[PDB]
Amino acid sequence: RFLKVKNWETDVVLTDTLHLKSTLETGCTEHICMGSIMLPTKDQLFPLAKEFLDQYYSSIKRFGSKAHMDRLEEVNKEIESTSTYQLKDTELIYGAKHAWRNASRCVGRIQWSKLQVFDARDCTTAHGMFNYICNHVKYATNKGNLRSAITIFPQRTDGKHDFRVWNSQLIRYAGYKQPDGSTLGDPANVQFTEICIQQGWKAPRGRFDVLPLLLQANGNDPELFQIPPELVLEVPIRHPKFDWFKDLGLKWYGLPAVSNMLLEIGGLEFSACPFSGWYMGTEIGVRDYCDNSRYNILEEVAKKMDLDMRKTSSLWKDQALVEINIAVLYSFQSDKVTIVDHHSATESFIKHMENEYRCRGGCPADWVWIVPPMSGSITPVFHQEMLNYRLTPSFEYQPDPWNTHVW
Amino acid sequence: RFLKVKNWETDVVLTDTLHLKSTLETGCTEHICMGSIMLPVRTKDQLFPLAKEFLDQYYSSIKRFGSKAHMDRLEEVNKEIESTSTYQLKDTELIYGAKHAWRNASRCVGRIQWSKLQVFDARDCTTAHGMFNYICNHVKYATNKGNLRSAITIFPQRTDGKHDFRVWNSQLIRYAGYKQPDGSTLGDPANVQFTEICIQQGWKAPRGRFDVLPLLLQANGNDPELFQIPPELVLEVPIRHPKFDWFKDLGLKWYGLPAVSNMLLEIGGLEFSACPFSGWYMGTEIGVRDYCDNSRYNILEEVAKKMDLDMRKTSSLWKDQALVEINIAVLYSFQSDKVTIVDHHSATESFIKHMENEYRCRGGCPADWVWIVPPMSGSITPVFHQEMLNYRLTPSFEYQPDPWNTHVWKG
Ligand code: HEM
Ligand code: HEM
Ligand SMILES: Nc1ccc2ccc(CNc3cccc(F)c3)cc2n1
Ligand SMILES: Nc1ccc2ccc(CNc3cccc(F)c3)cc2n1
Ligand SMILES: C[C@H](O)[C@H](O)[C@H]1CNc2nc(N)[nH]c(=O)c2N1
Ligand SMILES: C[C@H](O)[C@H](O)[C@H]1CNc2nc(N)[nH]c(=O)c2N1
Ligand SMILES: [Zn+2]
Repeated sequence: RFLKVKNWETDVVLTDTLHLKSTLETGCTEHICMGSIMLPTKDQLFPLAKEFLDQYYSSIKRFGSKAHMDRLEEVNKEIESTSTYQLKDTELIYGAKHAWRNASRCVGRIQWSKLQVFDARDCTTAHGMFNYICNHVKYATNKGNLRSAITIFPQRTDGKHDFRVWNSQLIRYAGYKQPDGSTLGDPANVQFTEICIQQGWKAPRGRFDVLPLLLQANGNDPELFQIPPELVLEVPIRHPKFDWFKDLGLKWYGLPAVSNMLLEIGGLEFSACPFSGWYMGTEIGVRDYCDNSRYNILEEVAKKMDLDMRKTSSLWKDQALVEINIAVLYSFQSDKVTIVDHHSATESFIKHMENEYRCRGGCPADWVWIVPPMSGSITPVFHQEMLNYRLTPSFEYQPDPWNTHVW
Repeated sequence: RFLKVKNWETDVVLTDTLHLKSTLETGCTEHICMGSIMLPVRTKDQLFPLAKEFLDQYYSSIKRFGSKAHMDRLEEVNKEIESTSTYQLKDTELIYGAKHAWRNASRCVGRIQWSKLQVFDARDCTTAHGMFNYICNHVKYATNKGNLRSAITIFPQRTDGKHDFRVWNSQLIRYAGYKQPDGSTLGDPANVQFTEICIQQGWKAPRGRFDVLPLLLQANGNDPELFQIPPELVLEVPIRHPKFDWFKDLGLKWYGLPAVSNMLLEIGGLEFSACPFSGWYMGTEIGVRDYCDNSRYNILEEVAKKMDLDMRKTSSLWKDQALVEINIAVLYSFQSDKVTIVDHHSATESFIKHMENEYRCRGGCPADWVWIVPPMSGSITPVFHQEMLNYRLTPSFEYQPDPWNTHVWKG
């Protein structure tokens, strides 16, 4: 019941008690592990609020206090009365920082307590949402010196008045299906680049067109807004050796801002809560650039390197994969835009695990996601045993709006 | 109950029913996943159902389920158990069990080869000397002058746990590790503790960077004995790089035959504590883990220095770069010497095909994603994007405690 994790590279053993506070489920059973599966009323609400408020008041060392008991009382009243309740700004901030702290798939959590929270709960319209999002983007971008932020739109009420950002990230590149049959731009966003035009967007049919925001306020039809280009920081990608690299025509945006997730605090559901940090270099160079179902530029880059692409045994994909990732990092760094390499970030995570085990008694972590998509075993996390479990507050996945929107 | 796995690269969805025939536990619960934990004397009481379960499996495979031959064999085994408290497998059953243990090995990317396993029945063995002979023959057969063949040699099953056959080596062929007084290590740091035991057991160590360890062999629960594998039987490959001529001068070589000797084979409740098995290497095993792990030979530094890389900032990816060339060198050297080896791209690609075939013909293929995905270049192999289900089927290979920790010394 009191669990240990061993690091096989350093013999360091940590003991995990935190997992016993776990409330949600994993998909796994004693008979089968689903560790590699990508996505496995008034009554419900007060215990949920209670547990949250209890951990909140314990964190400020006022567990079992007047204010504590009073707040529980006050929240208990408001639920009984209104069937929902509203968070204090203090609780909202604590809640958000903690959903990030608890995101078992996030390698970047060492920075969890340094989140800028923007309370956008007074928002009523898509234009309103657009305004808050532009403010978020400008604030987080910070001329290249990136700062983590989240902007929180009103909480779900009856699932009819939902606030939703339809973009999966605030900033993504368009992708267009061709008569040629191939794909121009980012193939991940073909369907979204369609719905944008299917709702009125005028695509400049390019390779790296910044997609328009599709914003849904109070469960209404979504509206298209173009983010001011001067707010979208992009990095042209060159290699610190191969000057043919610039010719490839590649760039990427500085601000990774995940916008499709659902933030759950004390039972309350924030369906629109776009958040942003900064990139680990592999996200762009390994996944965004070299994934088969993405920009898949491996074959081209290898050719330009004149590699023996005849046999897989030459490891030409590996060679190029490395150079590509060297270039992403080099471009960002030279352009003074925040980025972290997978070595630095994984090392930071181990230190953070150490810290969390020490000061909190554990740190939930999904090894399948924490290990970088390249050079896995030359990073410390590879040899780190991890325990995966779900704590609240949390970020959860949620259905794509176009499958759900009661139009 | 049906279960589905999706490949996010190809959108291929598959349906698992095989997980239903799963008995053993995972370590996971509804409230915690222990998917990245490395490792999470038996009565007749529970022996009959394990025997029966196995024999039912066996007679279905040969399409004789419920036949008279099936029934009599159940009766035969039942009788032998209540009379003797254990039982003996037929040759046919032993061969079936060993192959299926491999087929069920959820952490093995090489399972496409599962049905082509050479089973050596060493159950008539009685002494360490006999064990040495059987192993010598295994090594020679499997090695096959560089054209490697999968084999497993099976020594007598456990009885009371006091007469165990064990091979004390973790692999039949492995290099010595020596701790120096200055704290540096000479050779393979993975094998320091085992090297010490050997030395204490009377081994005269050459103390070089690539000394082949002697076999330490335990028969019938007696104290282990030291044997030197004939060097002519140990096939080795000098590591060079196709473009880098300074690479030969690094002084590296590796042995051709990966032959794991410390696992336990379970078949119908029977426990085979000595069952060394061998296949061939995937390049990354040597090139990534054996050479470049910090806790191993750890040559990244020296290789990177010789390539003149920027080693001042980690963001130069010098480690990543040096890692690739080292793995290129391993593949190149092995192929150049006509010693069987497989690259991680070929191996994972073949595994996806095997896995798909298994879902179709068997209703599933248990797979441990954490182990199946190669330790470099993960997402540029098809297994990375492949959802998998992990569950335990028998027959199976299991871990077991190191013998020096449990052994009662005779003297
Ligand atoms: C500040 C620097 C940050 C870095 C370097 C970072 C890094 C990463 C990486 C590499 C992943 C793997 C995702 C993938 O490969 O597709 C990830 C996932 C994730 N991150 Fe972080 N992150 C950062 C900030 C944040 C912030 C500010 C939040 C929330 C407020 C957050 C929450 C999450 C969540 C919930 C996931 C998993 C999402 C899912 O399940 O799909 N991260 N992060
Ligand atoms: C024939 C070519 C083979 C290849 C290329 C291959 C490949 C691999 C690799 C790369 C691993 C991961 C081990 C690590 O990274 O440390 C593994 C694990 C494993 N292999 Fe295979 N293998 C082969 C044959 C065999 C055979 C013949 C058997 C048994 C008869 C076997 C049984 C296992 C088992 C039980 C594991 C899991 C070990 C553990 O849990 O520690 N393999 N294999
Ligand atoms: N660098 C970062 C920072 C935060 C992240 C949060 C989530 C994810 C997961 N990727 C993701 C999830 C949903 C939509 C999407 F477009 C990407 C990656 C991150 N990557
Ligand atoms: N190429 C192969 C073939 C079979 C294998 C079987 C097991 C393992 C796991 N590694 C291992 C297990 C026990 C001792 C040891 F030294 C290595 C790797 C394999 N690697
Ligand atoms: C913690 C984790 O279980 C451990 O480091 C694993 C990771 N995956 C692995 N995968 C393979 N193939 N071989 C290994 O030794 C390991 N080590
Ligand atoms: C099948 C598997 O769950 C899927 O490909 C995962 C593997 N690990 C990952 N890890 C990260 N960081 N991001 C991902 O998208 C994925 N994809
Ligand atoms: Zn699990």
